[PDB]
Amino acid sequence: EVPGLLEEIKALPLRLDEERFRFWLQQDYPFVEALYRYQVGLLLEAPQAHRAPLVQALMATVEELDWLLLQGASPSAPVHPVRAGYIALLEEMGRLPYAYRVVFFYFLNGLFLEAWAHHVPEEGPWAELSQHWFAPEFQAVLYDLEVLARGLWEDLDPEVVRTYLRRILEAEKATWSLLL
Amino acid sequence: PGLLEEIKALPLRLDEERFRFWLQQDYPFVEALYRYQVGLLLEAPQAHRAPLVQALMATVEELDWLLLQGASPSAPVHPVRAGYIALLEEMGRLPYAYRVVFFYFLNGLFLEAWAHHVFQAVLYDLEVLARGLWEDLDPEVVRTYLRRILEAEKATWSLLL
Repeated sequence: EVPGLLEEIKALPLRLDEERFRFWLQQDYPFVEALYRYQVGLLLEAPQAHRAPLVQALMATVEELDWLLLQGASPSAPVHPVRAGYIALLEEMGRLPYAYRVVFFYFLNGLFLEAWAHHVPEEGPWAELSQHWFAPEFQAVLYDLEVLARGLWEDLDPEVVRTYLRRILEAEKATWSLLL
Repeated sequence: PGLLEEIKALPLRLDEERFRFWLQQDYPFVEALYRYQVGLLLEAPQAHRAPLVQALMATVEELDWLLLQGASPSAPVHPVRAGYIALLEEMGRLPYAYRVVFFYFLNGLFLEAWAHHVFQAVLYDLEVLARGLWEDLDPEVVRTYLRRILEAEKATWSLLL
């Protein structure tokens, strides 16, 4: 956390609408599939001691793709350039060393939860929705991921973490602004 | 095509200590099955994922277990196992359809021989998947590999002779 970008996304003058939001969720399929790919790449390098949490996270991503399918999504469909650039970001981070990727995967999730909790109302039908998009053990797994990233963090160029963290926040700001 | 039968017999020395040892040096193989399984997820369609990630999870757990009662992650691999790990790695270079079928066959096989000489819902899901893909694959390619697999499993249990 360095610094201001997060508060930006939050400050967004968004107008949450059921149908309008539902569409926004369905248009995230290409990105969730990319996340799944990225996650599989972690399991390919993941040491034994790290596997348990990563396999649980994959499980959640998979179920999420099922939920989007049953919710109208279509794997084969034009991807908004904003989401396409975000998808390339993941693949790009897929190139980085294992340790970097796991810290970034942790960051990504933490950021997803943060942005959602702020903009998505808790009250009515939104509660139901939110309690479908996030797996029950999302935050349980997240904690296990934090513990991993917290150790992996140790020795890795903090300036490299910044350039990428900043771009991830930017890609997030772009995908949320599509709700303006 | 009858190779299973040969495995079934094997007047194996069912000693405990000899078995605990035989189990301990199975980590490399199981670690190989792990990589083999991650390779399945890297090509598996959204409809096959659920049962696959479930099996992967089982393998991970199986590894932690092997770690409990000994088993050295870093340890010279018995040539027979080494050869089997080589089989998997080769089968890993095959099309996805053949790999899921072969993966299903492998587990049903392990369970087979283990029940004779010595989760099940996941095996059920693998059954459905594999069986549905068994349709189109070339019977010749599945013939040679299935045979290799049986020979590999025969060689490994024969270490208990």
